[PDB]
Amino acid sequence: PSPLADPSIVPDPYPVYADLAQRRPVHWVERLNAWAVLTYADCAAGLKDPRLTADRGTEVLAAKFPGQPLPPDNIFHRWTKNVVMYTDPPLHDALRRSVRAGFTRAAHQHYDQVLQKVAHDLVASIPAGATEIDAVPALAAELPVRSAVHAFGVPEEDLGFLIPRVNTIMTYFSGPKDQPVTQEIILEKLTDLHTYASELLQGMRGKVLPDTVIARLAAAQDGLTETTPEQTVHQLALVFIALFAPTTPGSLSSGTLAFARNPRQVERFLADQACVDNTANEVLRYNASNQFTWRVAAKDVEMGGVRIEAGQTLALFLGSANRDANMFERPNDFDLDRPNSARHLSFGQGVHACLAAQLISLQLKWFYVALLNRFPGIRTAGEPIWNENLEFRSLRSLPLSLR
Ligand code: HEM
Ligand SMILES: N[C@@H](Cc1c[nH]c2ccccc12)C(=O)O
Repeated sequence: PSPLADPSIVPDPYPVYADLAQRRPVHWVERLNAWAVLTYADCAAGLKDPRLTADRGTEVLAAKFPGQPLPPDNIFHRWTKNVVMYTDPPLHDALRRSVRAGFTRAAHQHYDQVLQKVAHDLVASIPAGATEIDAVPALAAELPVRSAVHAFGVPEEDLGFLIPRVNTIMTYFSGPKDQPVTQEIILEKLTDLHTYASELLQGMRGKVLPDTVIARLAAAQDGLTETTPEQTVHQLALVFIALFAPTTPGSLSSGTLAFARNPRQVERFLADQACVDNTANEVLRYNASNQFTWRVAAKDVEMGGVRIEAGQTLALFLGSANRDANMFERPNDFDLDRPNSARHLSFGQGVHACLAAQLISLQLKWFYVALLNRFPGIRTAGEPIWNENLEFRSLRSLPLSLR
């Protein structure tokens, strides 16, 4: 029976992952209804294997809410089948092209400057007399909200509608434990996000700041030719879920803990620009916020000495891959000088590689620039406490002393 279903692994899964990567690199996890895949080689290839489909909403819903299927007209199915995350090419590619305007090279030039300033302002807001802070609420949870506002364009006045709704939806992704919120309530909130997205574009909600992702997407709508207005609304709902997910806070807080525990890495960061430039990637490698991602077998595949049959579900453990010593020597070292940190799988790989990958790497870079030049002496001031979630793993508390 799999140690991956043991909630006690969440604060430090890596010794278990390393053991299983060696002995049981692909094996069954009954509480996921899926094959766990633990090695870098199998995860990286699996993400790019056309025999594995992204079309998995039915299967994953069956794993998480067995006995509660939904018909094709249901919001869950209409949403999953019309967003990039859960579609294969060709539809995937039409959907991804439809959001290009938010993510161009020129847009990222602008986002670079915004995120520099936003991170600057955050860190500069910490009062002079502060030696102690809980870096989760104060920083890790805060920066992504400020980025949502200033870079993505989510109206600040609408955050009270969005943040609790995305928190509720995200309980879908609670890993191999009981679902804390009923399916019925998740679907209500998913529906609410579609109503909000549609109304936002119509000008019935808040005011979207100019030159942000959402402003650029709004302006692109008249010229779209291969996708529908419903499809924009589905895609915006996915964007809000991703923007307010614990992914970005987890990356920020786990990287902050890494620096706090590895002061010589602070020294490296402050000495060498190449170590700044590698910070986002080494932070993302060190702890994947999304520790596993789902796939379904569209055809039979053989992985890790196991024949997986068409129709079976797979859990690709990105978090284990990232610490596989066969790819990353001394994988438990947080090392800014590591030469291949960019090879991490925290954003996935291939067709579905994170749409926001550069946005988030900018956010991380600028955060650590601001934080570590202000407070190079960061250290722990108590025990970091993790959320009870393997699937989207993040710190709930990170007590620090800043000097
Ligand atoms: C540190 C923060 C983040 C992490 C760790 C993360 C991670 C990931 C991962 C692992 C995937 C691929 C999943 C798979 O193929 O199974 C992905 C895809 C995606 N990400 Fe993110 N991401 C984050 C932030 C964001 C944000 C803020 C957005 C808002 C736009 C976003 C939008 C997306 C989209 C739309 C996809 C799907 C791309 C496609 O299917 O072509 N991500 N991300
Ligand atoms: N791992 C998710 C996809 C995903 C990646 N990043 C996310 C952020 C928020 C919600 C879901 C996602 C899945 O298999 O379904």
